[PDB]
Amino acid sequence: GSHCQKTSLRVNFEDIGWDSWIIAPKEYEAYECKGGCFFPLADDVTPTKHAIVQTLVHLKFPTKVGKACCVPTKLSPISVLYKDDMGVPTLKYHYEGMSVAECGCR
Ligand SMILES: [Cl-]
Ligand SMILES: [Cl-]
Ligand SMILES: [Cl-]
Ligand code: NA
Ligand code: NA
Ligand code: NA
Repeated sequence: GSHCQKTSLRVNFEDIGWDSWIIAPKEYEAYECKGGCFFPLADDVTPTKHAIVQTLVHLKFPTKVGKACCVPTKLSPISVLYKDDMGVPTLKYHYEGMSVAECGCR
């Protein structure tokens, strides 16, 4: 198998230096897109025509052209509790772009 898909990735905000302004949560599930893009290319990675063309060119010239990439293609928000300019804990209900919703080959 080993095709491109969504897998678990728990991110700790202190590990990445963001606990300076994110009070809560301490960690969250961000997910990660793992695996490769290579033929045969499954339906669920929704391959673009350019990703297909690039994969073919990469097979013919592996050292000159790169492969198609397994990336997040749709993201979801989370809620974070942050300290505002006044230092008061404030809720950001939909903090966009924080968690993978779908993966794909691009
Ligand atoms: Cl396309
Ligand atoms: Cl919001
Ligand atoms: Cl946002
Ligand atoms: Na982490
Ligand atoms: Na080559
Ligand atoms: Na809601």
